[PDB]
Amino acid sequence: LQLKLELPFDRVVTIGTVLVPILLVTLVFTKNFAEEPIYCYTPHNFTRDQALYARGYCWTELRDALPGVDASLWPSLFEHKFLPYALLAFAAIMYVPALGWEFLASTRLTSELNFLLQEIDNCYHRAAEGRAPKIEKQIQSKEREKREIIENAEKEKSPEQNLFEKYLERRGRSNFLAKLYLARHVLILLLSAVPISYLCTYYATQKQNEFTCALGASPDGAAGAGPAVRVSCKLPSVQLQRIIAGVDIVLLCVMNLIILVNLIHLFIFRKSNFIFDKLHKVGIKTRRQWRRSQFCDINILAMFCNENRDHIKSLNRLDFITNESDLMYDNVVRQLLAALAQSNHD
Amino acid sequence: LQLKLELPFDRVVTIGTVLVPILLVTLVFTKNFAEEPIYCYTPHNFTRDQALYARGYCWTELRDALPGVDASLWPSLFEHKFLPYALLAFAAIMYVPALGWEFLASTRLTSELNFLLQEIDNCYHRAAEGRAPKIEKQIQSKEREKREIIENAEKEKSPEQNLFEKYLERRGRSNFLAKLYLARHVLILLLSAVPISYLCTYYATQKQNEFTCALGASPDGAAGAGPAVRVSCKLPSVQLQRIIAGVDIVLLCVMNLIILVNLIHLFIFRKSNFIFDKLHKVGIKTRRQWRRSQFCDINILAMFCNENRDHIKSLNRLDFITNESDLMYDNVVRQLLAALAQSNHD
Amino acid sequence: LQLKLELPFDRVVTIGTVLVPILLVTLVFTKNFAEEPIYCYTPHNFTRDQALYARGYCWTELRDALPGVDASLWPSLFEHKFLPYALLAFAAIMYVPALGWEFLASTRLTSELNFLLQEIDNCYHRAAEGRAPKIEKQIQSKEREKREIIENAEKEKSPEQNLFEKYLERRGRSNFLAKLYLARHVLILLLSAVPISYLCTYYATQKQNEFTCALGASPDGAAGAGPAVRVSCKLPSVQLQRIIAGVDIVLLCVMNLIILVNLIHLFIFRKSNFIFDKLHKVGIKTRRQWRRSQFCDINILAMFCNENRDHIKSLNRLDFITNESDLMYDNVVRQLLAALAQSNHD
Amino acid sequence: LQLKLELPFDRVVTIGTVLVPILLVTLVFTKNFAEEPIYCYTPHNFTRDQALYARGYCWTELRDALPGVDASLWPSLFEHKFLPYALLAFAAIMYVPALGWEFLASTRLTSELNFLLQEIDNCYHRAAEGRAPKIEKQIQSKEREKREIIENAEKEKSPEQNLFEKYLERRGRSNFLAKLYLARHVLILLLSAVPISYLCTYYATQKQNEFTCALGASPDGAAGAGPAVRVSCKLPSVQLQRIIAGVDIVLLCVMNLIILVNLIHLFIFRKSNFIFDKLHKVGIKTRRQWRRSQFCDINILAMFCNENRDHIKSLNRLDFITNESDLMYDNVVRQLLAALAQSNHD
Amino acid sequence: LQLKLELPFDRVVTIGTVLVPILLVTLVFTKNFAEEPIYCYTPHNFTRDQALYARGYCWTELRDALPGVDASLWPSLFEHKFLPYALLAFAAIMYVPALGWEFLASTRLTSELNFLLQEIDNCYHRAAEGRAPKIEKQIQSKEREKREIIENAEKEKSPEQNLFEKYLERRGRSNFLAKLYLARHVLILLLSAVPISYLCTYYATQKQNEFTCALGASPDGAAGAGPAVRVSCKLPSVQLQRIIAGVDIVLLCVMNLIILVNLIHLFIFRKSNFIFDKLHKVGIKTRRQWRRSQFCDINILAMFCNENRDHIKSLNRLDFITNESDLMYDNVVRQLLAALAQSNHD
Ligand SMILES: *[C@@H]1O[C@H](CO)[C@@H](O)[C@H](O)[C@H]1NC(C)=O
Ligand SMILES: *[C@@H]1O[C@H](CO)[C@@H](O)[C@H](O)[C@H]1NC(C)=O
Ligand SMILES: *[C@@H]1O[C@H](CO)[C@@H](O)[C@H](O)[C@H]1NC(C)=O
Ligand SMILES: *[C@@H]1O[C@H](CO)[C@@H](O)[C@H](O)[C@H]1NC(C)=O
Ligand SMILES: *[C@@H]1O[C@H](CO)[C@@H](O)[C@H](O)[C@H]1NC(C)=O
Repeated sequence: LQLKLELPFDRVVTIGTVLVPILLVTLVFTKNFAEEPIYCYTPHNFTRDQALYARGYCWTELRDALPGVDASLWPSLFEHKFLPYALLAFAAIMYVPALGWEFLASTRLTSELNFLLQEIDNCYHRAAEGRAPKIEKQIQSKEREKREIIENAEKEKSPEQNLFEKYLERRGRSNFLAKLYLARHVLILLLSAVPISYLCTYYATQKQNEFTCALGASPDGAAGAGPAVRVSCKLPSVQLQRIIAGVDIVLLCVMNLIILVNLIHLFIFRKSNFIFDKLHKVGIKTRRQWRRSQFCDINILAMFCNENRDHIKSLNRLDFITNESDLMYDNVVRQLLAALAQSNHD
Repeated sequence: LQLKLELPFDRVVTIGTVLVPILLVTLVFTKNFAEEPIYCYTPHNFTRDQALYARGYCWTELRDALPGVDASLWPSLFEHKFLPYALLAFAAIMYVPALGWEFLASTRLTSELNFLLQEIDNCYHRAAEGRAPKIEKQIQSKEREKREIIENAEKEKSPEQNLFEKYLERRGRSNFLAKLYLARHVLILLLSAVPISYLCTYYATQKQNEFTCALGASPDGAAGAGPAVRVSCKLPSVQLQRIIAGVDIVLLCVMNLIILVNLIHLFIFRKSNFIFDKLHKVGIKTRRQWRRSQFCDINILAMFCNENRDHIKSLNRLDFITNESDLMYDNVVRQLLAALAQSNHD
Repeated sequence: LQLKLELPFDRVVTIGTVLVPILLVTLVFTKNFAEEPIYCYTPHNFTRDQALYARGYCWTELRDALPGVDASLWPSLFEHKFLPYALLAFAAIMYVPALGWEFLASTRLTSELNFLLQEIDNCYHRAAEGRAPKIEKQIQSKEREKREIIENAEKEKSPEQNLFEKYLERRGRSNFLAKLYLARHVLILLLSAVPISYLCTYYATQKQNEFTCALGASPDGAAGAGPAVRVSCKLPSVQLQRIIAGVDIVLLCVMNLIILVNLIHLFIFRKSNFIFDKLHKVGIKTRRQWRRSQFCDINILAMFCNENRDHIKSLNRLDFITNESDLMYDNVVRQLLAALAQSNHD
Repeated sequence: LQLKLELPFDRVVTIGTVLVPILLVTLVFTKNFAEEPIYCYTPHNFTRDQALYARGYCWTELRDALPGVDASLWPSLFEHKFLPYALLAFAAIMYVPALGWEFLASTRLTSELNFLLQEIDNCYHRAAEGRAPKIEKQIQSKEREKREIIENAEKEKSPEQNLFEKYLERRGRSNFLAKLYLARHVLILLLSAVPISYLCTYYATQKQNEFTCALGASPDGAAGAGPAVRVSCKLPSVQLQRIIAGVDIVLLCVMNLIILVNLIHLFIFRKSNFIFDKLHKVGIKTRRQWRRSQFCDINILAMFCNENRDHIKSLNRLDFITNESDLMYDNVVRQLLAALAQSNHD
Repeated sequence: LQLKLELPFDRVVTIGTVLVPILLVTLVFTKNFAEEPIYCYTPHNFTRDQALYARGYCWTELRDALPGVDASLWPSLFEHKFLPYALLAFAAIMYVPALGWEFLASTRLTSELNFLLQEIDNCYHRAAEGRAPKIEKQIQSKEREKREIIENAEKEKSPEQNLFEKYLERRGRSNFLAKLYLARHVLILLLSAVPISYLCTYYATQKQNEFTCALGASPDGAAGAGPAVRVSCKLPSVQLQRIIAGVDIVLLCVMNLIILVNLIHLFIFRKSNFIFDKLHKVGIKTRRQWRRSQFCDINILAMFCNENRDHIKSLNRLDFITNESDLMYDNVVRQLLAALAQSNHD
């Protein structure tokens, strides 16, 4: 079968950052192509062909005039016509970082997690093996419990246990994957900084519906220049665009806040991770020699393991048999169950 | 199952070189067919049928006139009508080289990599076999370490190790696949040279929206010639085409730069490859007898293997157990683990 | 699984001969149906229904008139209307020969190659068997090498090797499949000879965009004949058709040249084939008794096997272990490897 | 898996007889619906609604008038409107016989060929068994060869060989399947006789493109009858229909000729079939007791087996090992190979 | 896999009774929607909106008028508008009985045929077993043959032979399934009786294309009633509907004739059925105790068995090894083959 590399945070982010804006984009496209581009109040003299020319020129030129001349460069309205493509551009731009992280991390994370799942499976098999002599030691004794636990900790270190210790020690000082994850999310934030600014500058000031274009050719001059006509036009699609702009602004701002909160929780406020607590459940040191640097590789690997917690069978059951992450502090029940489950079968 | 032959770099290149321009092409087609081809300001007399004839003729002829006669050959505008097809032609042309390389390298690379993966699997199985006597030699000894490593290197040459040496020696002087890869990427660059030039010539000079056509027939002469009418027309689709042209120019220029940078890094600045370092991890000579020519077949086979790194199981684990590519310079732990993992099982 | 019979060159030919023209045909259809069939400058008096009748009649009749009567038969323009169907006809005609060859060779080539792949597999298994006693012979000896090779050639002839020799001898004088392949490619060339001629005769002379039709009925005579009106019409789709005609002409001419070059290389300039050299690698006579007639069945079976080179596992490896097609001229390493690989396993 | 019953000649016939006419029919439909039904030169007085009524009535009535009254029954043109449905009817009618033969022969031919393939497999297994003692007999002898072959023919008759003889004798006088095949192909020819005649009558009689209809009601009489107006109409789709009619005529005539030639070759000129020659290859009588009647069931079963030649494995190889259909006339090599292949394995 | 129950004759019937009329109905829909509903010769005064109102009213009312008043109920034409739905209704009604039979017989036929196929398989295995001692008896003897056959017939009764006898005896008097099949076919005929009559009534008398409707409202009265205008209208779709009606009539009448002939052949003229002759082949009584009532269950089960002939392997071969349905009357070959094929294998 296949192993998962997603994580609910990342998929929620990509959904709310790309899928929703794509839906709004297609909705705007449908609304705009269902209606007519522009509505121009052509004079009475205009024939139907001339009126069509006016309604086409005023939608291609799309530049508002002023009562008097008042300028040679008068305000334009091109953004009302260009937005429903800029939204697609923003959707693609904000979808790029997920693809980049996928390309840059697929093989590496696949290999690392493939090794880690087997390593944890063997670690919990070793835990099953090592809990067996504890009951015999306790009966031999029959603080007692404290000294028994201390001597067990001293004398239990297995070869694969040293393998785990060395692996954790080397990973703790190899922040490559944490670097990549932080880079991906910071890149998402920085890219989102662009459309937020653009839309806020578009929702804020450039919200105009009606203008008055000026047609230039004006035939019928009869060897003369001819009268330059001014035609008042109104755009029908500005309202939905101006509403979708605000919707997208709010959505992307909320996504930015969510990303920042998650990063702060993971790299500053977080103290205990998944794998560390899971190992401590069976009983290990978890000393600071591989800690005190929250910007650590295992720190994020914990999240992937938690998502893939059920990709490995054994661990699963061992987690739900007990609680409190003190599996080795009971005298009889929790360890006696494993004793009768495994020791006799051999 | 299937084995991959696509490098992330090549897939990124083909995406950004073909898929994006195809998307822009279909967007331009949608915009052009949603709108109306041309908008002509027909005179007042023109009936609807005559106006339709004018709006069709001026879009078929598509040749701008001048105030006076001033010529018999006056500037044309055929490109504004022809571009959204030349863009498809460029997309297909730039997709050609990938298909050519596929057709010319499928079987050869398939066979070569099928042989290489099995060879490396057997090589690492041999490494597992050969690490076992090293611990026994060390205990027999109990600079010591340096002389032990030297004698091990001298006396460890295995039959399949000689197979590997001969294979590498013969591949180092057979640059066929490197020739083909350089040819493919240089061909992509050369093909990109064409549309870049064309679009830059189109975005640069031939960018105008409004012209004035001259209708020729002019019936209603009543046994006479008739009046040759001049009709001012405006194209609605020039703006989007002129923007997509710039977008494509920038995209393809960036792709060209990426191609050149990758080639320079791979064939000039690169010093160490994947397979060489991987073999040196277990310990081999890696002498210059099969090196000093970066334009080498194994140089790219390294990249193909790296993409297919996880297609071979054993190697994977052996990479993450240790680091520093000095697996055999550790006295106990690294080789003691393998000794207990393999020697006792026999 | 399935076995291939595509031989890249044929697939390239059929692509460039059928698939591309089909794409151009559908592009022309899209352009023609997106536009209007004809644009006619109807007089002022014409109502909308009469103008529609004129624009329909002048596109159904589609025969250009002349200033005066000047004839009862005046030049026509039916090809501008008929081409985008003749192009489909040419595509189908050029696709026919591939289907014919498939129908006529499927079963026979399937059977022949199914026999040949197993036959070569057994041959290389025999080669593995026969290299084993050679090393013992050399050690017994310990020109020596030349006499050893000669005696080995004399005394090594195996039963299945006589099967090989008889099969090759009988195939060398049975040119049925070579006949069929030459017939297929010559038929493709001959069928291409038609569309090239037609399109060149169309791109060359029958190229004009505007004509003047003459409407016949002319009601409103009020018990009289009525005025025969002349209406100037312009076709919008001639330009794209005239460009696609040239594109197809160039493409099919290049395909013809490629076919001719490939045939000349294969049947005249070619001297060594795949199977012959592959057998000589292990060492056989390859005498002219089954050669000197390049128009030979085994000649194209060699290409078919080369395409299917990896459909037989063993051979593959045996090709990449050595080079120079002198596998049995090395004293030790090449045959010592096989000796340790096979002799001990028995 | 599945067994084939397609006999490529039949598939070619059905292709060129049904699929091509269906393609032409859909092409005609596309052309007719893309265009306008009829083009009528309505007078000036007509409004747009009256002009639409005229253009609809003259295409529903579709009956040409004459200058004077000249009749009450004047020539009609209904076939120009009805053909693109008669073509569909002809396509379905000519597809019927294939479906009829399928329904009437599926089970019977399935069972017969399922029995025959196993019978021939067993027959060639017996051939392998029986060639073994021939070498021993020859060595015992060591005309000699002729007497050995004669005595082998006399004494070799095996049980399943008598089974084969009885089966062939009973099939030779049971012409049911040959009857059915001849009936199918003669029925295809007879059904083709209809559309050939109809189209040749249509491609030769109906060539009118233009007529002059007479509208009947003519309101505005103001308590009077009103003027019966005559409107000249032109059909746009007659040209393509008239061309497709000729194309279909030629195609179906060529198919008829191909069918007749194939039947004449199979049932009159044919002398040797597949199964008879294949059995004679190993050596049997093939006497006229089951021959002299070319209209025989086994005659077409031979073609069916030839199409299914590779559906049985053993036979395949046994065909390519030798040639000349004289397998048992070779002294050593051909039979010695089989001896070493089979006799020792037991 | 799946077992077949379609009885291809019933597939032919359902095809020709439902699938063809559905094709004709969709063709009529395509014709009617490609054209316009009605063509009305509106007077000159009518504007375009009033003309549209007239062309819609006269097609909604669809009731022909008369020159004088002549009635308050004048002939209608609703059928010309209602037929292309009545055809769909008839198609569904005709498809109903097949669905009913399937729903009512699926499980029962599944169980019955599942039993019977294995039952016949066991019967033919028993026949293979029982032919073996016959050769021994014949050699013991060495009318002789007649006495041997009669003593075999008396002494060969096996337990499963009595199972066969009892099953046949009990089925012969259980005519439920024959009842169901006859009911299905007679119901198909009776349901066909409706559309045949309706269409023959529609094709016969209700055939007129042109009528003259009378518009009622007639505004512009200026405080007065207004002039009741009469508008001549013509339907364009009557011709194709009238042709399709005749086509359907002929098709369904021919289907009725086929059904009647098949039923008469099956239940009156039929004498020997598949299973009876198949069992008589190996030799059984087939006495009239389970016969003389052609309206019998096994009578129809024979057809399903014949369709499912090849669904049981053994039977197949045993049918074609011999002929004449006298397998046991041959002395040596037919029985010696089975003897040497089975007796030695035990
Ligand atoms: C209108 O038509 C007359 C002749 O028909 C021509 O002289 C005049 O220039 C036309 N006016 C315009 C504005 O084209
Ligand atoms: C105008 O109409 C009259 C008759 O109605 C015709 O003789 C004349 O040719 C028409 N003029 C043109 C320019 O077609
Ligand atoms: C013109 O209209 C009148 C009635 O308005 C009609 O009688 C006459 O036939 C029409 N012209 C022709 C050529 O039919
Ligand atoms: C045309 O209109 C006038 C009044 O508007 C009316 O009297 C006359 O009957 C109308 N024509 C017909 C054919 O009814
Ligand atoms: C025509 O217009 C007048 C006023 O302009 C109005 O009173 C009258 O009702 C109109 N005609 C009809 C038929 O309504």
